Amino acid sequence: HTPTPTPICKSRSHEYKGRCIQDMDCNAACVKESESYTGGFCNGRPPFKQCFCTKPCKRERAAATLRWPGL
Repeated sequence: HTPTPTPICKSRSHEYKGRCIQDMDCNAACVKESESYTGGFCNGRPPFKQCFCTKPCKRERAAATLRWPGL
């Protein structure tokens, strides 16, 4: 159902993903860490916090949604 104007993907790194609670920082960390990722957010989960990066994936939606999904 057009979840976005473009295909967005997410991938975990191996440098700036251990101690971070600021999504803004985690974003610049990725875009600054590589050249393929154009974004990224930070999330705190066990055992320790982790950082996730985002990049301009391919395809469009590769799925559907339809109306009245349920309750």
